[PDB]
Amino acid sequence: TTTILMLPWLGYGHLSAFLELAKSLSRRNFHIYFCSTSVNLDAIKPKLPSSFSDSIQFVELHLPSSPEFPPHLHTTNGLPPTLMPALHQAFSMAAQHFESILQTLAPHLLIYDSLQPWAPRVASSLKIPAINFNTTGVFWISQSLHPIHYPHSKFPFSEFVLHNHWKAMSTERTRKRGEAFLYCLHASCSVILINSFRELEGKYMDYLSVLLNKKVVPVGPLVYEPGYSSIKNWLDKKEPSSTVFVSFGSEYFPSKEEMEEIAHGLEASEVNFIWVVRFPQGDNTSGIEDALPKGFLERAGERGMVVKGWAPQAKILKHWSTGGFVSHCGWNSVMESMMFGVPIIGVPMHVDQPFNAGLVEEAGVGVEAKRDPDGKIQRDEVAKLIKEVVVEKTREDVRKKAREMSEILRSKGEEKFDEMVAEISLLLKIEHHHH
Ligand SMILES: O=c1ccn([C@@H]2O[C@H](COP(=O)(O)OP(=O)(O)O)[C@@H](O)[C@H]2O)c(=O)[nH]1
Repeated sequence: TTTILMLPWLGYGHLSAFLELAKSLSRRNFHIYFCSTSVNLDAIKPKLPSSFSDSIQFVELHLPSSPEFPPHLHTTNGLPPTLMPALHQAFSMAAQHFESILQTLAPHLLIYDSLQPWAPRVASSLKIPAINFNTTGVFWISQSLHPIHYPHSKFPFSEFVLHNHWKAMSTERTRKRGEAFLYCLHASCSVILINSFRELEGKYMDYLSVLLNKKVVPVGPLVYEPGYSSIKNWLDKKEPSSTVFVSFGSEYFPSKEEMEEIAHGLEASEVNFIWVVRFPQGDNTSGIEDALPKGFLERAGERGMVVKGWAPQAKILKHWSTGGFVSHCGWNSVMESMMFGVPIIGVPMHVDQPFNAGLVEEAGVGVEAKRDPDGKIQRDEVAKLIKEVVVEKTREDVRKKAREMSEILRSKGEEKFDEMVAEISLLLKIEHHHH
């Protein structure tokens, strides 16, 4: 009877976190309208068990479409990076359709992502309470917000240093992007929901709450648990905790030079590895052999397996043969790895990833391969950390911390959603009176 419409950003990681949050709300007797573009809805539907179909319904949001930018491209999943400005612009142009959806479905609440300032504005115009749900962690946000208030002060609560490669990478344009992101958090009604847990980020959540003067409510970690037959057969031939899964997420394509450093690091380590290699949608002129160093797979032999396009990440991470994760440190991948007790070898690429890698290093559940002074990935770093964490297991402290973190995360049940449910109930009761 109480209805919530959820509007994630058009990225697969965002959709996935929103879907897990929808399931938690469905278990609390809420009816959910899950709204996204058709290509995103098609990608996420196989991850919703049929038992949830009655409670969780998918609603198609239409973006402007053209032969140059057709609906199969209305996602960041595999999108050429140069189309990201168009995708953001097209999403802002879906506001009129979103208003029509809200008028037709009249949901009691809207949960929106941090990439859409228009969404709380449409909701306010229709007198629908709106709450911001952030699918990422809080460490990077608190780090980004701290210099605004304290320009001459070190970030407290952490010894993390951002490498110059990221510190270096239109000024007015960057400021506007940050203002739009912060507005989504600031505009939220009463509370901000965050995909995080206090044991990992409690101090940072509290600091963010003070800076924004807004209550921050953790609802994490939100981890989904479900070509695998072939992969499992190969993993079954390996020793326990001997293989590393290599993945850079659904939105990033490493350059040839980056792939060269990763490949040589894997080769030098002598580890078993499963590596997902992807090419942007529309690129039928590119191939695995082209993107990888000459003879690398032939040298690896039985030790190496390359998976084209997409892999069952959760199932691989849960396999007894998996001992490490070479990851770009996307938040969903970090949370999954922590839940499954797999140590992370960090190869962050951009946006929040460097911060996530630093948090993983600070927790002690993983290690970060450092970039060189010119900002390049180093094959020697990758080889050294794989050798220490998976092949020789000289870093027993990291393996122990990863197991302890997994034990903590596995111990949490539906109680983690109690604070969000109580805040939703209070907000709806207050708004009921006002309108
Ligand atoms: O081959 C792949 C690559 C990624 N994922 C899933 O894609 C999501 C990636 O989210 P993340 O936040 O880690 O990074 P992003 O793709 O947003 O950069 C995670 O749930 C991964 O488990 C997967 O299932 N198979």
